[PDB]
This record gives sequence, structure tokens and C-alpha cells, in this order.
Amino acid sequence: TSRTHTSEVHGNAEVHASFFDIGGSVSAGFSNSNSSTVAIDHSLSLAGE
Amino acid sequence: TSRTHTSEVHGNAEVHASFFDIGGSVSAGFSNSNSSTVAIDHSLSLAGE
Repeated sequence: TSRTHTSEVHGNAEVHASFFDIGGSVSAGFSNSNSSTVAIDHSLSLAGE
Repeated sequence: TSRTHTSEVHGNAEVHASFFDIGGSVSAGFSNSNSSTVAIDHSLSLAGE
């Protein structure tokens, strides 16, 4: 059984460069993520000797 | 055969600038998931002592 909790710190940038539209910025923030996982697995083996 | 659920509200913060008028944009997103993984495996080993 597995459960994942991750927060990713998201950062971008906003730069426009054209003939009549320019402007600069920088962004910052953090996200959230909560997971949950069950796992079922079996086996077999036959070993002669 | 495992099944992964991940429930997130990923919130990003973005501020955008222009030539005269500057605004911003934040947004978070709720969601669901059934990202399941199935597997099939075969093996073979020979030892000698």
C-alpha cells in the first residue's frame, strides 16, 4: 500500500517582446498532490536440483 | 496488478505584465484518477556449485 504526498514549487516567467507589446514578470507558487495506491502481486517458482 | 489514485488541487500563481495594464492569474485544479498498472513476468536461472 502506497500513498504519495508531493507539493511542487511552480515558478514561471512572463516576457513579451513584439512591435507594440512588451512586459516582464516572474512567477512563484506551490502546488499540491495527494495519492493512494494498493498493489496485488503473486508468484510461482519450481526449482529442480 | 496495482491501481494508483491521485487526488490533487494543484495551485499555480502567475502574475503577468503588459505595456500599460498589469494583472494576475491564480488557478487550482481538482481531479480524479484511475492509473492502474498490470504486469506479467517470466524468469529463468541456472546456478552451479
